[PDB]
Parts: sequence; structure tokens; C-alpha cells
Amino acid sequence: DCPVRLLNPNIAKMKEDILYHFNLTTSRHNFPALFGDVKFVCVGGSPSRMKAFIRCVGAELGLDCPGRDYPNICAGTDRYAMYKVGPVLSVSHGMGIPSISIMLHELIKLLYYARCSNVTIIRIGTSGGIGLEPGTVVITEQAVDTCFKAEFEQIVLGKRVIRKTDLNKKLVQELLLCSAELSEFTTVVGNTMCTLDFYEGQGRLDGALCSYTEKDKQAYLEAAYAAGVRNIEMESSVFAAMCSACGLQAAVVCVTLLNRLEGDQISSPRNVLSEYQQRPQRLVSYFIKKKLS
Amino acid sequence: DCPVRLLNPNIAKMKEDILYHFNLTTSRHNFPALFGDVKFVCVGGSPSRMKAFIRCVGAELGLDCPGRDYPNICAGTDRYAMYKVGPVLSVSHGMGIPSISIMLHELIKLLYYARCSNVTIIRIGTSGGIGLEPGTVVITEQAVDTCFKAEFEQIVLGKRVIRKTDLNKKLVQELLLCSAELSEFTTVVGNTMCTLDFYEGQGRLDGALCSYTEKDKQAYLEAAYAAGVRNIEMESSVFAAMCSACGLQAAVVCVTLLNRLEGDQISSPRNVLSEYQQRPQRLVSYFIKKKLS
Ligand SMILES: O=c1[nH]c(=O)n(COCCO)cc1Cc1ccccc1
Ligand SMILES: O=c1[nH]c(=O)n(COCCO)cc1Cc1ccccc1
Repeated sequence: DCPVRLLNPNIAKMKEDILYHFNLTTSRHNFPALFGDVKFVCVGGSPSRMKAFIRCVGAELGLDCPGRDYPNICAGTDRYAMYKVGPVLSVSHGMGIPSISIMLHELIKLLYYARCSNVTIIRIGTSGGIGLEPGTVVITEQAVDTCFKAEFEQIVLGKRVIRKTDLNKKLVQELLLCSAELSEFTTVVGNTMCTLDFYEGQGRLDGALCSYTEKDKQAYLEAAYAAGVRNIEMESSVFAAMCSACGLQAAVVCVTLLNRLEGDQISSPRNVLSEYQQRPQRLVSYFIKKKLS
Repeated sequence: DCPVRLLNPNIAKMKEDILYHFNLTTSRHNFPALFGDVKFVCVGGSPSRMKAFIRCVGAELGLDCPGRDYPNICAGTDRYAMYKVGPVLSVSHGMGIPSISIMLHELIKLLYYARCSNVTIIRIGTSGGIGLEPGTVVITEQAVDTCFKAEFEQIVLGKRVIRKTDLNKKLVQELLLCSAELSEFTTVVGNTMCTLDFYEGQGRLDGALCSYTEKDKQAYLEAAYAAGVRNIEMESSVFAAMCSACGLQAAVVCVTLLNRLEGDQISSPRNVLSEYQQRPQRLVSYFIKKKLS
């Protein structure tokens, strides 16, 4: 029905291709054999979260592997980790726009080389909330920039280029339905601001550098809230800009680890934080199992 | 004798500080005892390279423990890895400005809490060459942007802020003298262009997306070269800006994996690429040995 597509005429003309940061090559690896059956891709910053994710899905799907292991498909490199259980692939992306951008360029080409179709991609992550209790799960409506607009900007051969951000509306509704059925945590739908710096780029007072006042950053966070922003993270704008352009249905599901209107460091005890950290995995693995049921 | 400094008044008012992405805190770790002897810090993208680096410099210094693991000081998290031997720290930083930015805010705080002084910090890494033979090591003179200027722009509370990039001129000279004495590979001094992204951000033709022609990327690379740029990477601009601000003497030493005027993928056999990858490590460990003897 809907094949993954690239927006690059040069790919067709290449004899072989190397997915440098995955250590996978079309000369050595049989892409349709390895990945042709992939229907769900889940991505997140931490390699150990992504392995925890695949194990969670394994057990949900009863495709479980009880007493046994999920090999890292990227063994041989440590730029990203990658795991697979049935039609589900789990991929780490590190932190920040450039780190996920590289992963996405290589992932989208793998999916294309695998002859994948009807792929859903969901980012699971963590975030700072604005005016939400800690632990709230946010399903992103729009991924927005530091002016609270639905855009991703980058420089390409010296020229400022802008792409619109786009997340599948129907997917947001499907995820919300799952969350209501689960009833295990508060879930809200709102806008997610994506920044390039975690400290000064998100109005923190605890960096090595801070050129502004508590009152300054508070006015900034309030202005974000008024424009519909509910959480803050570092990957969502390029993720939304790229995935739509390539024929993938995409969502972003992040848990808030603190309320930024009240401060900058996490004051949840360790057991409570571990619980928050598995909420996006819980929702998404539940959602996948539903789809495969 | 120059202590590490912070540009943030709020730090003195905090009772404790958690370096979230290192899994270290000031209440649970005696930073002066643990890190107080640090005089050199080497940073790079890959944790496995940074572990290889510490093993290398440990042997140079006569501190090597045949049959002992170097422990990861950041055990408990997988955001970054960190290793130590005597007065040398090795820290991974992942890929891109945001990822290294997080690491540098926390590292500079750590060095401050440890009461370190006269610290030298050197980034080792890989790069795309412009008009250099593959495997050439570039000691960066100025870290430049896509206009080819020695500036780093960031958004702070929705506002553009421009900072100067400053790499220590004396340290460049010392690394150049070291390279001439070692005489194990071609070493040049030149400018290094720092881009946000890797595929379209560096004019490659092999991404999932590509908006320009081979001719247009070639012209842009030629304009970079005419402006003094000899290599291209993804972290030098923010590294230079932050380190100079906080009183660390900083330098960047990268190896070129290809010449981008010839194309975008590595023609080098993998055994050769493996020798190239070890060259910045070789130079900097040698430099540290000289400095400490
Ligand atoms: O405020 C945040 N902002 C943010 O971009 N994230 C993004 O996930 C980034 C890696 O920690 C996560 C948080 C929550 C947080 C708060 C304090 C310490 C660590 C993480
Ligand atoms: O062209 C480059 N540009 C670039 O920013 N780097 C930076 O180190 C980046 C992580 O892959 C490394 C290179 C060398 C290279 C070339 C082809 C494939 C992989 C790496």
C-alpha cells in the first residue's frame, strides 16, 4: 500500500551504499531478509531504554524470548544501537538534532532498501514540562521551535532552509485512546518545543553559563505555555520535518520529569523517576500489541 | 595558575548539584579528592575511542595495568562514558553541537567543583577533508561557521546570541611542534568548519533527502577552501566558545577520512581507515607524555 520513499535522485545511481553509523552495507547485508517485515519503528535517546523497549514488546507480543537475548544489530559500532523483534525495530538516537538527523537519514534508507511499507515511527523520550505535574505523558500535537512555530530551520550550502513540521493527527488519537484504556498515568496532548541546548537553550539557571535572571526565564516559559507549549526536549522538530516528507506516519510520546515552572533539577526519588521513565515505553508497546492483535 | 571558572552566579546558591548526564552528584561524590589532580581532558564522539584513548595515554605515562579494565566513571547511565588515568580524563560526547554542549556544561561544573586549575582540553575526532589527502591530521586554527567566520550563534530565551570562537594559539603551536617531532603522518594547521547536520548540512549527495546538485555542493566546498577551511566536522564551534569562556585552554585535533572534493564516501580500505582513526589519539597522547615529563 504505502512504500517508504526517499527524496534523493542520487540514490538510484549508486552501485552500493554504506549506512556508516549502523555498520550495515548493501554489499554485505540482505536488507529485505533482515527488515522487510518491519511495520513499527520506535526510537529514543538512550540505548539501554531501547533494549528495554524491545524486551517489553517481545513479552507483550508473546513473541517472547524467555531466558534469552536480543542481539544489537549494530554490533561493531557504538554510534547507535538497534534491535528487532518481529515487525518491530527499536533504534537509539543519542541527544540533539544532529544525532537523530544522522540516524533518520540512515534509517529511512534501510527501510527503503528493505522494501518496507506502511511503517509507523514513534519517538519515545523524556522532557521538561511547563505547567504539568511531573510524570505527565505528553503526546505531541505540533513540534515547534524557540519562537513556538511549527518549523524546522537548517543551513544548506550556506542558505537558510525551512521545513514545516508534521505529525499524524490520527496517530495522536490512537495513542490517546490507548492511554485512556490503560489509565496508568495522566496523558495530555500539546505542543513540544525543540531546542539545541539543554541549559541556556531551555532557560535553566544551573548551567556552567547563564546570562539571564530567574524572572527572565520565567517570562520565557510562560510565553511558551500561552502559545500551547507543554513540554521541552531536543529531537522533535527534525524528526517531524523528515518523517512526513518520506512517507512515514510519525508520533512523539515523551514523559515529563519535572515541572520547569518550579525549577531545573529532578526532585523525584529514584524509584519514582524509574517509573516515569518507562511510561512512554508502556504506552507504545501497548499500542503496538493492540495493532498486531 | 588559572582555575576553572563558571559564568553563573546561581551555582554558589545551590546546596547540591546533580550532573544528571554523568550520574554524579555533589552530595554523593567528593569532587576535590576524585578529580582534583586533573590537568588534561581529552573528548571525542565515540565511547570506544575514548576508552582506547585512556588505555593509550595510560601506557605512555607508565601507568598501565595489564589485565585491569579502566572503569567507566559514568556507570549507571549510558548518556556519556568517562575514564581516568592519573591527571588525564577521557570523556565521550556523542555527535553534534547539542550533545557535546550538555557534556561541556557538566564537565566544566565537575572541574570547578574539583578545584582544578591549569586544565587543557583537547577534542579528538574525525572529519571530512577539503583539498587534503585522506588521513591528514588537522590541528584547528579557528573553528568557523557556514559563512566561514569564527563565530558560534545560539538561541537564548528565543533570542539570537553570537559568541566568538577561540582556540588557544599557544596550544596549537605546541601540538604542531609535537607533530613535527613525531613525524608519523601528514599534519596541517587550518580552519575547521562546524555544521549542525551531516548529510544536507555538509552537502553530501547520499542522504535520504537531497535538495541540490553535485555542481552546487562542489562550488560551495570550493568557496570554503578559498576561505581557509580545510576540514568539516560537527562540534568544534560550541567547544571553542564554551572552553575559552570558562578558562580552559582548548584545542581540536581531527583526522580526515576522505577528501570531499572527490566525493562523499570513504574509498580507503577499512584496514587503512582503522590506522587513520588512531592518528589524533597518537598525537595527543604523545603531547600529554611530553607535557608531563
Ligand atoms: O528538561 C528536560 N529537557 C530536555 O530536553 N530533556 C530532554 O531529554 C534530554 C536528555 O536528558 C529532558 C528534560 C528533563 C530533565 C530534567 C532534569 C535533568 C534531566 C532531564
Ligand atoms: O565528513 C565527515 N563529516 C563529519 O562531520 N565527520 C564528523 O565526525 C562525524 C560523525 O560521523 C566525519 C566525516 C568523515 C566521514 C565521511 C564519510 C562517512 C563517515 C565519516
